[PDB]
Amino acid sequence: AMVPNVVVTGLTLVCSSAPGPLELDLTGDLESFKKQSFVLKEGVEYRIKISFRVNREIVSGMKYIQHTYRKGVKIDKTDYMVGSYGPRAEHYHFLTPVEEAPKGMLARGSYSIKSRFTDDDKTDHLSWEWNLTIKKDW
Repeated sequence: AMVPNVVVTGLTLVCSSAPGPLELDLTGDLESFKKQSFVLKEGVEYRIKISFRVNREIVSGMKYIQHTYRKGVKIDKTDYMVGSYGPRAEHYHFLTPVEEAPKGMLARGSYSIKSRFTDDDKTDHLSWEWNLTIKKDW
């Protein structure tokens, strides 16, 4: 015990051509992700899937935010409106629109992402950091 009202449980990169799963278990030690990375082949299409649970009461204005950094320098910020969710037994899944990984030699390499899941009360449901490595091939 106990069970919070909102629990963010997973991040998944959904990519048909990836040879293996690309998932972060957000119920564990989030610090471990900083020394790990997901590899994506340059230019491939993918979505980001955020999995979460609502256990007791409605939460309005859920929002997913990603800040992308390159060698510690912020290069992009994207906010995604997730919406209002009530409680249920099954996990909820939020999928971002389809995006393409960067492509071309100058754009390959390592990127870090600072992710935040929040709501209209500005609740820090979860904050975590993870890495993407863009390569010529899988």
